[PDB]
Amino acid sequence: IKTPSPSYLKGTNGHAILLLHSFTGTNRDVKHLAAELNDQGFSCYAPNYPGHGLLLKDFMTYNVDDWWEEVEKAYQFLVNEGYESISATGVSLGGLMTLKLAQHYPLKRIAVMSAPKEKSDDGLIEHLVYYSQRMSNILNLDQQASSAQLAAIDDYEGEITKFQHFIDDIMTNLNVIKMPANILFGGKDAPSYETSAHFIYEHLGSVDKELNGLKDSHHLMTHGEGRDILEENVIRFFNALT
Ligand SMILES: [Ca+2]
Ligand SMILES: [Ca+2]
Ligand SMILES: [Ca+2]
Ligand SMILES: [Ca+2]
Repeated sequence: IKTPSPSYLKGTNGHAILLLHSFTGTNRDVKHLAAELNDQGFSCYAPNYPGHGLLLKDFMTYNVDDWWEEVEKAYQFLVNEGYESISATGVSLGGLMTLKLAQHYPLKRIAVMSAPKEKSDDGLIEHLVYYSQRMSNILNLDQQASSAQLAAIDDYEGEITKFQHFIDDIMTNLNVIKMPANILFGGKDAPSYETSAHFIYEHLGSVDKELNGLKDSHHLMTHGEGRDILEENVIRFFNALT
């Protein structure tokens, strides 16, 4: 069991795209979309947030500051590789990281999928519970371990609060984001994500922005039903760079 390594696809057209995964996901969330973008000429880089891929008790020794530092590091990696054109896309937490990147750096364009405008403590705890169960049926861990993993959740309360403030600080300052933006949500996701997408769209500073609700897409828009429609949309959006 280890955190996956980053994935770097070198392309030919001189433009680079960061691809950022979901909360409790890994960079396998974005593998297919990265591959399809690379087949259109783009260089693609998909980091993995620290702690992601590990058992819950190890996962919770990392926090949103660690995850953001890794995203900063991934941006700098592309700068150091010589790319003058860098763009970003991400799903769920990765969509939040994309928005934050755009507040800090001169990204060329951004595509944001399934970003929330706020998260409750129950909602985030519920993500962590599902993560630990999926992992126990994979790793076929005994019953005793599973329960201890979930009992450590109580000590993460301060880090949940930090994550909530992280979201609030991004959402307060959407007006400083000015480059072209594609805001996407799934019509088979919770209705709060449609409300979030409208909020984000309406508060962005960008003059060149679009809102795309995809009726067949679920929360993890890169996977499952509707994925072909999502990919065509995102690829069309980034191909405007060429
Ligand atoms: Ca293909
Ligand atoms: Ca390829
Ligand atoms: Ca703690
Ligand atoms: Ca609607």
